[PDB]
Formats: sequence, structure tokens, C-alpha cells
Amino acid sequence: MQHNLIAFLSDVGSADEAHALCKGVMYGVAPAATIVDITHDVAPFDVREGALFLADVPHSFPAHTVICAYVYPETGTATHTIAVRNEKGQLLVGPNNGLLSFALDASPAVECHEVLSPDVMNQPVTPTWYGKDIVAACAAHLAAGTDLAAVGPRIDPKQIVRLPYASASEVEGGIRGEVVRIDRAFGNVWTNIPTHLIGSMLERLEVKIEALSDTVLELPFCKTFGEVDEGQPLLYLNSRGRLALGLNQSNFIEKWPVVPGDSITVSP
Amino acid sequence: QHNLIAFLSDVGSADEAHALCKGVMYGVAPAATIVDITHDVAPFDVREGALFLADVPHSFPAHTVICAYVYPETGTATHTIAVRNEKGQLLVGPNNGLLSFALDASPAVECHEVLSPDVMNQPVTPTWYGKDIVAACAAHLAAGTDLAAVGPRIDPKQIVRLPYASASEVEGGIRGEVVRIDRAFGNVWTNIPTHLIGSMLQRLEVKIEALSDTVLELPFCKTFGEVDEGQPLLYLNSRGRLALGLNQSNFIEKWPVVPGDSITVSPR
Amino acid sequence: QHNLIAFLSDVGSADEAHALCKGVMYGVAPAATIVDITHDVAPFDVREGALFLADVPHSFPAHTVICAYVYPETGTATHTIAVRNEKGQLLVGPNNGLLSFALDASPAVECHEVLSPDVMNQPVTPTWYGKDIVAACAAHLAAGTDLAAVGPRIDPKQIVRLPYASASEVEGGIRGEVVRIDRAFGNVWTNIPTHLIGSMLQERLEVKIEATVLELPFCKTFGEVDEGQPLLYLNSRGRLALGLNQSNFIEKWPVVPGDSITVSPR
Ligand SMILES: Nc1ncnc2c1ncn2[C@@H]1O[C@H](CCl)[C@@H](O)[C@H]1O
Ligand SMILES: Nc1ncnc2c1ncn2[C@@H]1O[C@H](CCl)[C@@H](O)[C@H]1O
Ligand SMILES: Nc1ncnc2c1ncn2[C@@H]1O[C@H](CCl)[C@@H](O)[C@H]1O
Repeated sequence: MQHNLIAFLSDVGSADEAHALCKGVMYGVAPAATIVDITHDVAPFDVREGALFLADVPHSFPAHTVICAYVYPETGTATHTIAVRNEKGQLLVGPNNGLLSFALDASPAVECHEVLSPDVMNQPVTPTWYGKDIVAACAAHLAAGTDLAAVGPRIDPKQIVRLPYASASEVEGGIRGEVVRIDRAFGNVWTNIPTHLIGSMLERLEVKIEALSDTVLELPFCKTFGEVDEGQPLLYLNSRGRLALGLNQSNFIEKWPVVPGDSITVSP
Repeated sequence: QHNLIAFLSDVGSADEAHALCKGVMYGVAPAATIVDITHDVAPFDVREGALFLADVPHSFPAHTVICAYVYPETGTATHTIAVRNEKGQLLVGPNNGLLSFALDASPAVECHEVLSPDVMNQPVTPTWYGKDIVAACAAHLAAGTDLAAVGPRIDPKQIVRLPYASASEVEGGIRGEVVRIDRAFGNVWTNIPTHLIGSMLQRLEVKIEALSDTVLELPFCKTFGEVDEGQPLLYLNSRGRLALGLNQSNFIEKWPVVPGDSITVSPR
Repeated sequence: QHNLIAFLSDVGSADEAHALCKGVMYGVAPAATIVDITHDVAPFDVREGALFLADVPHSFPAHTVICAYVYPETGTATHTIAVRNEKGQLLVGPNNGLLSFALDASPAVECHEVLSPDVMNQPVTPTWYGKDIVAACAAHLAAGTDLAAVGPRIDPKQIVRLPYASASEVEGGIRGEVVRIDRAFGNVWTNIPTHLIGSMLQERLEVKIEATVLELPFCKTFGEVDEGQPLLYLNSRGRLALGLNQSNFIEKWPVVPGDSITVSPR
């Protein structure tokens, strides 16, 4: 019920003052709040990438967090901002364009409102920056003691726009999944294949990558990077419980380029 | 009370330098909240830093110390100044024009040169007045040091100011220039204000003058979503000035333009 | 007490990973102030991380927990350690040399291996000891957990140390090397200390660069020469440096860490 920590994500970058003006607005409304960036380097307009970056935020952040996020190419239109309380007791504020989808998969919506009250907005609201004047402003009002019900009208959880998320499946003689995202600092590849599907099969595994070119590798299944020699490839379960590909102390995607959506098949 | 420090520089955030400044500030003012504006000002680029600070006074609350340095004159006779503005904020930075546009937004009421050793981090290193004078003095002010204790009062006329172009009426339209690029998205921002373009009462001709002329016929829109994806628009930005963009694409990647380029807007 | 956490890693700040670590830390130590040092250490580059931490003890106050990981050994027998230094700061990181130069600045007084499950984020994921051991333990120390509760005491000599080259006197000058590039500006930082160049000044010096001879003025600061002109100076860390006034020295004279620099009188 206290929410003194604001965790802030956007696609505006941190190379100029724009992300910081939003923090200025938030500190003016909630001067005692702690404000921490998640990241401002979501690719421009990339709601799905934003959604992926928020997926694990509910689990890592404590109950007293307001998750404040915008990737908002619909700014100044009928696409409203929503404010949600999740099952962990956190509050989330963002555009109703699918941005909060994967965060809500981790901790479901309990109470959901559209943000329509002028008193939780930064006035006058500029049409090209709902991110500052509605999303950041409303997050700060919630951190400063405003009740969730005062932001605007209640909506049903099914009125929250959801992005589709592919599930891995069993096929003839293995598991077909896909690349969800690249761990870009390192070049590791993250799939949607969970622990339980590869249990049957665990060793040394055939991995088929369908990208610009189709590549078959025979890879050891390891707990961590150091279990093969430097520069050598491995399969492992990542910090999110999903199958991943890497090179020990090198960059897997620089050797075998792959993009999100590319098929990965794992077979004995 | 000024317990919020908003911090700008050109040292980047890719190494420890900007953080050592925060270490010095926390040692002086251990209760202060410190928030970055940005550290990605182009190296030595006082004017770009000044532009990035222009809207900081408006967005940040009255209890802010704006701490900023882009200081190629470090270790020379170019002094640091501390200013109280009409909003009641404090500003600290080199007297080299860096605070010019912030002071245009909220004028100086009181100005001092920072000369007292007791508000500096001793011994002061000649190549980093940003840490040992600007950051240190901002933190002393945040810890409750009176502005008068930093050094002698100076006339606000002795604050170095940067020139800026004004838009004006010409034969059949308004001639301004490109002030900056919204680089995360590729949007173009001009100095042409709302009040001059009273003549949306009715598509407009925009003439961009560089090494070549780019003449476009553009719709005047409230926001990005009012044209199809990839299509160009003219709009009033978050600062109340004419801007150019592509809906969910990058305007300057299609039509390169740089700051200083002339822009005329006229009836078609 | 240690209510300020200063946080470094190699995971970048372009995605949520560094922020999930801060979430874990705020959950353990909700009153803590958390400030990044940087997350842009080059991947797996323990030496670059160690150099970026060198000046942190001196600039940060005694109530700081220095939380740092560059941990390609995650999920192996390479343990995390927690140290109290002579300034009274706490430091947490992998025992892989990362803390070496921070400890040169302010030596270890008490050192423990981090083995207690009660200072870790459970369950500990093998590929992210940085989050589940290093960040979690830093936050428990910031919340007032005694250092002795993290795990068993070790001798200071069991802390892995990275070698660091010393400049020396040779026939008619000083032989040092490039330690790092001040990359925002292109300035070159050497391992030559203030005291070795004091001996040598009459204020013009000759520099021989690895893989060029320059005759350079020794200046207090950049603005003592015209814009675009080269200078020698003592940097903010008390070491000899090379720069161009309002330009990029390494873009004109490329030099990499480990390249020899010899300084001799005119
Ligand atoms: N040219 C453009 N087209 C569409 N949307 C744009 C834009 N420039 C910024 N934004 C969008 O403006 C939002 C602030 Cl509310 C950001 O999250 C960004 O997605
Ligand atoms: N090579 C160089 N020439 C002139 N100024 C320089 C420099 N390297 C860093 N600074 C300047 O040192 C300041 C710290 Cl006080 C920064 O703001 C930066 O502008
Ligand atoms: N492909 C890879 N090889 C070796 N180590 C890797 C890696 N990807 C991430 N890390 C390492 O995982 C640590 C988190 Cl504990 C980071 O500090 C990073 O150094």
C-alpha cells in the first residue's frame, strides 16, 4: 500500500535530458520517492521489446514498487494510459498498447483503471508526450499517496491489450522453439524453451537454427559458461529458466547471426 | 531546502568519472537525492549542454540544485558561478554560457562566483573543476550551505550568455531554423513558436535550406498517429515549437538536416 | 553503517538486467541509496573493471558498499568475497582480481568468502552470481548484516590480485606505459606518477610512443596551449597524461593500453 519506489522504462534514450525531465515531473509530485531506471534504450516504438524488458521486473522488485513504463507511438490519440495493481501488490502505469503484457503474465492484474482524471496528469498535457504528462505524472501521484481508484474508471482485465507470446512444443524427435531475445551485452541467444521440455532428452544435443542460413550444431548441455573452453559454444538454462546458446567469454550471435522469431530445434 | 541535485556533464556514463563526482556529492550531502540529466553532451560542446538544460528549470521542482559542467576551460581564469533563479532553484556551473538557456527560462535573481575553498573538494585538481568545484559546491548547497558563503556576489550581467536565433515573418510565411534533432527518433525541432503560425485556419509548404533545398507539402497534425506509418508531419512539439517527423520512422535518415539549417513554413 | 551502494558491472544499461539487480537490492535494503558506477565495462574484462574501481574508495564516503561484478566464472568454484577496507567501506565482488586496484588504494582489513545462503537471493541461478550473490550480499551488508555473517574469514593474500606495471627510471628518463584511454575525450593516461616528472622539469619534455617522438609542453591544464595542440599534464589521479586541447589525442595518435611511453628532458 506504500509505493515509494518508482522503476522507470521508456524508448526515449538517456543521451539527452528527455528521460530526466520526466523524473523532474515525478520528484515534483512525489518528492520523497526513490526513482530508479529500468532502461531508456528500448528500440524506438518497439512495444514488444519494452514488454520483454519488463517481464521479470515484478519478480525482482519489491511489493512497494510503481512500475512506470512508456513506449507510446499512440501518444495524443484514443489509446489510453492504464494503472494496474498486480497480485504482488505492485502498481504499474503505462499505455494500453500491450507494453505491460509480459509483466502481467508474471504477476496478474487484480484491479485496473484507465487514467483519465486531470488531477493525476501534468497540466497542460502535451499531445506528443503522454509518457511525461500522463504515465510519469500518474506513477508519481500513486507514489505520493493517491488511491488507484481516483485515476479514472475501472476496466475489466480483458480490456488490457495483450501481445501474443509463442510457446515451444514437442515435434517429431525433439523440441521446436524460437529465439525470444538476444542478451546483447554478451551475444547470448535466449529461447522460449523451458527446463521441463528438455528434461526428457538430457548427453550432447543437436540444435538446428533456421535464420538467414540453416545451421546444425552438436552442443554440450552445461550449467554455466566455464564448463567449456574459452570461445567454445554451449547450451544452458538462463537466469529465466529457458534454454540459451552462448560462447564461453565470446559472442555467439557475431559467429552465428540469429534474430528474434528465428526457429531453434533441440533433439538428441 | 534544496535536497535534489540534477547533474549534467560531457564526461559520458561509460566509465567511473561521472560516478566519482556523485561520490564526492554524497560525502558532502549524504541525504541528497542525485539524479542525472545526461552525461552524453558532446565533448566540449557548451552550446549543446546549454540546450539540454533549457527546460530543466520548468520540469524540476523549486528544491532542485542544477549541477552542470561542460568545462574545457577547467584550471583557467573561467570561474564557476552559483545562481538562484526566479523559481527558487540553485544552479552551479562554469561561467562559459552553459546555464544561458536555463536562465532565459527562469532568470537569475542572485549570482556568486564560487571562490571559497570550504565549498570545494581539496585539493582542487586543475583538469577537473567539474568534480572539485562544480559538483562539490552543488553538494554544499544541497547540505544547506548559504549561497552567499560560496564567494562574492556578481552582477547577473557578468554571466556569459550564448546567442540564439529568433524566427520572423517573411514574404508569405515564417522563417526560422533547426535548433536540435530529437535523436532517439530522428524528429526535427525548430525555433518557430505557436504564436507566429496563427494560420492553421484552413497542408503547409516547408522549405529546408542546406547545401540543397528540400521542399515538402506537409499536413499540420497534433500528433504522430494522425498520418500513416512512415509518412511525414508538421506538429507543435513539447516546447510549443514547430517540429517535423515521420510517424514511427526517422525523419533525418530520410531527409538529412542539421542544427542551424533554415526552415520556412508557408501556406501552400 | 553503510546506507550507500555503489554498483559496477559489465552487463550494460541498455536492457533491464542491471535494474533487476537494483530491484533485488531495494527489496533487501529498502532505505539504501543506490548509485551506478558504470555497467559499460567491456564484456568479461576484469582488468578494465578493476581500473574503473581504482579511484572509487577515495571519492566515495566511508558509509559506502562497493558492489562490483565482472564474473565470467559465475556458477563455478570462483567465490564472491566481502571486504572491509582501511577507510571503513565494504566491498563485494568475485574473487577474480576485480577488486585489486580499489584494495591498492585502501587495503583490506577483514575479508570473508560469501557462502551463507541467508545473504544470497534464493534460489541462486548459476549464470548470474552477480545478481544472486554479489548484489544480494551487498544489500544485506547495507541493511546492517555483520560482515562476519556472510561466510568464513580468509587471509588478505587469498584475494586474487591483478599485476599492475610500475613506471621506472632508465638511462636519461622515465619508462612507463599506457594504462587506459579517457575515451569520452581521447586523452591517454599512463602509470607515470607526479614525483618522477618533478625530478625532470627545467617546462618542455620529449615523449617516445610505442606502436612516434613528440616534443610537448608540460602544462597544468588543457587551455594552456591553443585549441587542437598537444600537451603533457598530470591527470586528476596524479599520473602523466597526453591530450589535445578540445580535440581527441588517440584519433590522431592511436595508442592502446600496454604501449610503452618514455619521457625524457628536452
Ligand atoms: N516520430 C514518431 N512517431 C511515433 N511516435 C513517436 C515519434 N517520436 C516520438 N514518439 C513517441 O513519443 C513517445 C512519448 Cl509519449 C515515445 O514513447 C515514442 O514512442
Ligand atoms: N582534451 C581536453 N581538452 C579540453 N578540455 C577537456 C579535455 N579532456 C577533458 N576536458 C574537459 O574537462 C572537463 C572536466 Cl572539468 C570536461 O567537462 C571536459 O570538457
Ligand atoms: N557468454 C558468456 N561467457 C562468460 N561469461 C558470461 C557470458 N555471458 C555472460 N557472462 C558473465 O555473466 C556475469 C553475470 Cl554473473 C557477467 O558479469 C558476465 O561476465
